[PDB]
Amino acid sequence: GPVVSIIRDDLTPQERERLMMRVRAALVDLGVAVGASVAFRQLTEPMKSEIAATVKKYLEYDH
Amino acid sequence: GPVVSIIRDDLTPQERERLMMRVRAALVDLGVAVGASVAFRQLTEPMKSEIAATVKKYLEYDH
Amino acid sequence: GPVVSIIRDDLTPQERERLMMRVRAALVDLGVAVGASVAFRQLTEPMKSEIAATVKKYLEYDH
Amino acid sequence: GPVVSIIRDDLTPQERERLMMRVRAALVDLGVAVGASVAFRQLTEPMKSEIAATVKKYLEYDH
Repeated sequence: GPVVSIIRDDLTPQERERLMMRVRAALVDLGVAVGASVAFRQLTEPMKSEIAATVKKYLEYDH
Repeated sequence: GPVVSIIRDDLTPQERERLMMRVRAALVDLGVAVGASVAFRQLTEPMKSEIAATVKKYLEYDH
Repeated sequence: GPVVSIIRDDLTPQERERLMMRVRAALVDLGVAVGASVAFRQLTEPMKSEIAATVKKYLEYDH
Repeated sequence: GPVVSIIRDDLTPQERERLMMRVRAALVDLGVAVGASVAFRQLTEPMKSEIAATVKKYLEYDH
């Protein structure tokens, strides 16, 4: 029953690639914004640490 | 000499806020993309570590 | 013959798959949006219940 | 002052509204797709239950 599989099946290769491409695009955009900030010397070390900790919290990366 | 100051002076409060708002916007977008990925269980621990390391490299955050 | 069947016949496998793919695509998009919301801690328990009840109402799922 | 707050502060009203609008838009799209499916009598009771359970799982709604 193909129709049941359409509702039930885990993410397809194309769907998984789409989700990961959104992560990649956000990472590129963050590098662009941070690259400009760092060039204008706008991020102190505590500010860098807070950005890094925010991202680790998003990732549920417990380090 | 106001005209000279317009070329020479360091970033104004408004310019600094604009640069930092772009960082914030990219951080929100990354949280949105990562939030969706983590919900679909798409990020393994090594993939999380690589994303975190990429951001630290952008930040020139040597930890 | 054939021309009458083209108007009268029930949905073909291809047409049924197209309809169910649109349901799947909307479910993925809802998981993406909800995944981001839940990551930013934006949905309280009553809000979750209201979203679930909305979907059950769409489905005509009387539970 | 301000620049630190731009990195640190919790989501603003505008940002919260944008996140919730994406949930609303996905819910409308799911109602559109399900509305078409139900009209063509394409969802059995078990299929409805599976869609509802998928959404509750997204929501982390433990009912």
